[PDB]
Amino acid sequence: ERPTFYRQELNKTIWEVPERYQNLSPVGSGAYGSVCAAFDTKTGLRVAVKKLSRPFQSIIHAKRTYRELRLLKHMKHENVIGLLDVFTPARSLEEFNDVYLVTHLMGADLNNIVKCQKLTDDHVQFLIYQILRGLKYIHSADIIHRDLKPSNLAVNEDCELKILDFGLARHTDDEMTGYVATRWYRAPEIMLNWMHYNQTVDIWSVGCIMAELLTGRTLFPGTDHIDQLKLILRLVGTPGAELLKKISSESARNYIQSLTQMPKMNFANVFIGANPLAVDLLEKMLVLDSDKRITAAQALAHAYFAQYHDPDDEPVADPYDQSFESRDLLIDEWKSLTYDEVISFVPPP
Ligand SMILES: CCn1c(=O)c(-c2cc(C(=O)NC3CC3)ccc2C)cc2nnc(-c3c(F)cccc3Cl)n21
Repeated sequence: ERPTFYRQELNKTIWEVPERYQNLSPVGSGAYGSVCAAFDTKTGLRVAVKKLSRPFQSIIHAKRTYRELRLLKHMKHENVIGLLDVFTPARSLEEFNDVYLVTHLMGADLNNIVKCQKLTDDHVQFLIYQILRGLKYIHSADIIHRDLKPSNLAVNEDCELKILDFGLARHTDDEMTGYVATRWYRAPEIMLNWMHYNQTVDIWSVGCIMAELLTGRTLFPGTDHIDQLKLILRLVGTPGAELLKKISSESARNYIQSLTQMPKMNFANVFIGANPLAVDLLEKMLVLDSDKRITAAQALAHAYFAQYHDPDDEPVADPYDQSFESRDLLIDEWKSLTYDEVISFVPPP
């Protein structure tokens, strides 16, 4: 059963959407496409509709279209962005060229709310609790976000939060260059490619966000990769012998050994006037050795979140089958898989 579609010129392309979506209004740019706010008459929600630009122009584009759709289809959690709807105006695979993704529309990102509001300890508690609640779900699906930062955290007027942009990564070298927020939240082991990284990369990012919400200052605003590393090692100390042998890169080790050794600073002296429970948790997130960082599940049970923590209401996901990532296919083959995923989608209740 196919819905009725209507056409409309938005930005500089013709959007063709089911009738249920009304009053479409451009709200900027999303991951690989333009986004319109809309009113979903069927659910009563203000939604975000993303039209993918050129979804199948190359192999890399065709696979990432498939990748984003698979990712969104998998996530069913309050604190994680998920798929309300997905559609194409096409009546067959032969004419199938456009993909539209529909998600919840949270009013703004974390950057926006910090701009307009001065947040209390309770706001911080609630915001970080939701990030960790969502992250536990994401990690339980064996997915690494790897780009957690304020611009990827969608927040509404009620202080409710959803995580965006998980599992895509690959911000270009130039986008990560210099005095840029794109790199400030990144774990040092990923930033300088020290090793095969794990999901505690995201915990480092949470630590950087939490510190910023408490202090009102970027934690590690490096002017480049090396300046940032120096800022990081000043706070958390230089690597010890144990971590050094975990760094698989021989040049990276050689560089680390050249650095003057520094102890970890006293976090209570850095974050003066902060809840001692917040400082304790921050100490456990911002650990240089990624193996020794607190997990999202462990963090949820920390005393800092006592007023929010409910072990019966912190769900996990099914495993996410990522086998397609090692698969090499033609454009038409990625396109066919994407089509199947579009037509097989069953809406949430
Ligand atoms: C326009 C920015 N924005 C979005 O791009 C999305 C969105 C995000 C994703 C997404 O995270 N995809 C990756 C696979 C995880 C997919 C589709 C959409 C429509 C949700 C979303 N919710 N709120 C916003 C939003 C907004 F609408 C205005 C200002 C700031 C923000 Cl964060 N967005």
